[PDB]
Order: sequence, then structure tokens, then C-alpha cells
Amino acid sequence: AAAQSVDQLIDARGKVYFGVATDQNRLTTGKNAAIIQADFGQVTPENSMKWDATEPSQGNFNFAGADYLVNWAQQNGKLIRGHTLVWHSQLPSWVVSITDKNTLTNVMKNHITTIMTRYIGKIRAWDVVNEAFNEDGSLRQTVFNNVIGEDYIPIAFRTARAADPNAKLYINDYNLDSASKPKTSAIVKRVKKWRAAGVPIDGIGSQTHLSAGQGASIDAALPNLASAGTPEVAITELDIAGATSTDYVDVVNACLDVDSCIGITVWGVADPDSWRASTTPLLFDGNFNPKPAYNAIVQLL
Repeated sequence: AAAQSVDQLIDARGKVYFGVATDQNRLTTGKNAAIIQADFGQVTPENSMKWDATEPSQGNFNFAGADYLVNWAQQNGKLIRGHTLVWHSQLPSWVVSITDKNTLTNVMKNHITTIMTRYIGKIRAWDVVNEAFNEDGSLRQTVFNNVIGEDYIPIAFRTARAADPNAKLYINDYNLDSASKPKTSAIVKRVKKWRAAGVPIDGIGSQTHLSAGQGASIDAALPNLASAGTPEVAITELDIAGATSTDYVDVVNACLDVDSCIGITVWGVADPDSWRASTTPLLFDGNFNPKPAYNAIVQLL
């Protein structure tokens, strides 16, 4: 663990948290738990709350992993972001094979309601719909869009609000890093339209999986996302190829400049455990020591 907590420092600047993705497999190995306890104030389950993990067979739920994380976070005073109710990836075959609208709508609502109810009042925010947009700004043609239609989004949010009215409901996506990107403009436009129609969308999550030198672009992209009018915006799965301090400080600054940005979550603790470990994109190295970017974020805060 680093002696200085990026979480406590960002809290002092008026933000809610600086967190990280994790799960039981990480918390029970290496120095992961000690680092999270000392330096971060929020956790997102990396995989334990996904559909394949929680409902592997229709109606036969599995909460072992998710329960471990929620209990661990509560005991350790860490906020929790529930990660992902409706998504086309890590989706069991039994769901994807359904072609009937009514059958899929009930399956989707039952999945959302069951998971949100089990942890009602303990989860700060949920990524209700994940990666619903194509790169051109059109809606991604997943089983949900194809079978239920465009209304699957409003239905998912309505159901989630009813399940736990205490949770902030987010739509999460990636490649929202440049203000000029077709996807960035589309999600801002669509979220304004959905909110105008009464859809309960509290936040826009920007994954922020960056390439080296891209951090400067989020200084302009984040204010644009905040213009959709949602109560909150957040950097949800930050990592940057090469991990330069310039890119990391720019992302932190973008959040400080935007009042509605409530916090940042980095996607993992140590480099070798990253989904793209080859790029060494995280704040702690393979020996669990803080990298120059960690210290640069501390000094900036």
C-alpha cells in the first residue's frame, strides 16, 4: 500500500471517492486487500455480479462471489458500484437463445429485480445498461434490442428504480473520450431524450480505457458528457496504456473541473492482473509498488 491515499485526497477536494475494480479472487491473494483498504474508498466487482456468474441457469441464482465482495466492502467502509445488469457479453446461452419478446422482458426484469433486491440500500450506484451503443452512435444490435426493441433501455431503468430507489442508476460505455467522437455526441443526445421522457437515468459512466497521450482529450470530453443534465457523471474503468502520469493527471483534472463528476474507478490494482496486462496500464506494478503516476496524482491533489 502507498502511504498516501488518493481516496482521502480527492475527498478533501470535494469528490465522493477514488476506487478500484476487484473480487474475491484478488482480495484473497497478494497485497490487493491491504492496498484497497489503505488507498481507495470504493470497489466495483470485476466479474462476480455479471449475468454468467449470478444466473448461470434460469432461476438458479449464484451469489457466493457477489456476497463476499459486498460483505467485505461494508466491513471495510468501501462504497460499492454494482456492475452490470444488462449487457450482451458474459451472457449465458439460455438468455441469448430466446426470441419471444414477453419471455425475454420478464427474464430481464426478474434478473434486475433479484440482484438489486438482495443488496438493496448497500450499493451506491449500478451500471444498469452496459455498452448499448455502436461506434457510429446507433444502438448496438444485441438480443435485447433485437427481441424487445428500443424500449428495453427504459424498461431496464424503470425496473431498477423500483427495485432500489436509493441507488444511482447509470448507463455505462467506452470510447466517450473525445468530444468529437460520433459515440460521445450520440449518448449525450439520447440520454437527454430519455430523461425528457421520464426515464430514471441518474448518471453517465465513461469507462475511459485510454491509449497513451489520450488523456488531454478527456479535459474537453467530460464537460460535454456532463451537459446531458444527469445528476452525476463518473470515470468508471480507467486504465491507460503505458500509464504515463501526464495522461492520469489529465483525467483526474477533468473530473475536478466538472462539478457533477463524483469520482473515479481504476480497472484493477496491479499491472499483471489487468485485462490488458501487456500495456502495464495501472497504478501499481507487478511487485505491488506504487508507480510514478500514483505519486503524480497524489501531488496534484
